[PDB]
Amino acid sequence: KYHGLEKIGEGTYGVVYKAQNNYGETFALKKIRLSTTIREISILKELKHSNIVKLYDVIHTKKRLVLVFEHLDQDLKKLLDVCEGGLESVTAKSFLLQLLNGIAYCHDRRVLHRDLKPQNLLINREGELKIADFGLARAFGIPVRKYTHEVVTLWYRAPDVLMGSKKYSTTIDIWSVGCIFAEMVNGTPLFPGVSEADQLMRIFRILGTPNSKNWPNVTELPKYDPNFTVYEPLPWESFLKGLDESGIDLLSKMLKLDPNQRITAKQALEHAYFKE
Ligand SMILES: O=C1Nc2ccc(S(=O)(=O)O)cc2/C1=C1/Nc2ccccc2C1=O
Repeated sequence: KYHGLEKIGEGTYGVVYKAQNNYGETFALKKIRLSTTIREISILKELKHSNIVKLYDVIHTKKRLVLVFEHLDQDLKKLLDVCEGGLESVTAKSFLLQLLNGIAYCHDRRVLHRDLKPQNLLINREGELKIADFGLARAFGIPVRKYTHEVVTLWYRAPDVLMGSKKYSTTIDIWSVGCIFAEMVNGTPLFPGVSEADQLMRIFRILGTPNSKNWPNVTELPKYDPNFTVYEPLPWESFLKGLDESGIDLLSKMLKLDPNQRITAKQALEHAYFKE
């Protein structure tokens, strides 16, 4: 039994509330908006990691369903909102390293998250970051929910996906980490599109329009357009303020447009930018 519920968040498939149990301990309660829930729970049961939110139980009334989770005070979106255009370097490095550890573990366990964004990245007062919201995730090829345009935001979607690739891949999440990385350093989203078409153009405007030299077989993508406006790639220093050479190198390897060229979570953790 839980009480003193207070709305702290809202996604598409449920409302999240802060609540107390009968001993005064705080948890997060996700009321579902009524098999998709069973698939999400199976993922949460499988994944046990410092940087992934823990599920504690599931209460099934006939007219009510609630997932009980550990509670974190904040998410990254709120930290960025209050923040003066971007976090401090040491903090940004710390969140990225934790995000990378969490996602590397996910990928090792055959889980694609597919909806990483500041809102789904939870942070406590100790500066620990935990990945949440596996409602669009995919575990060894079986989706929690069918991946589509309409629900999910566009801002953190990879160019290949936007152009109609149904080629699943861990690559989808690496693209999102890169966008989130950029947003932590600048304080603002790198690619805030309001449609699929505008999202792609925003990506090309900064990183350059793909061609067959830098993205082999790009012409085969369902929504590749021969007549895309051609944009040259921008120098990384011109749209990222105050990121050192190593941080730019790592970032350039996450936001490769061609998914085959993107760095892996595992390789990223080994990059000179962190200790190693
Ligand atoms: O403490 C938490 N535990 C969980 C667990 C699961 C989710 S989920 O995204 O709904 O899956 C969200 C949360 C959660 C959240 N804590 C907060 C605090 C401020 C703003 C938003 C959220 C939030 O979504």
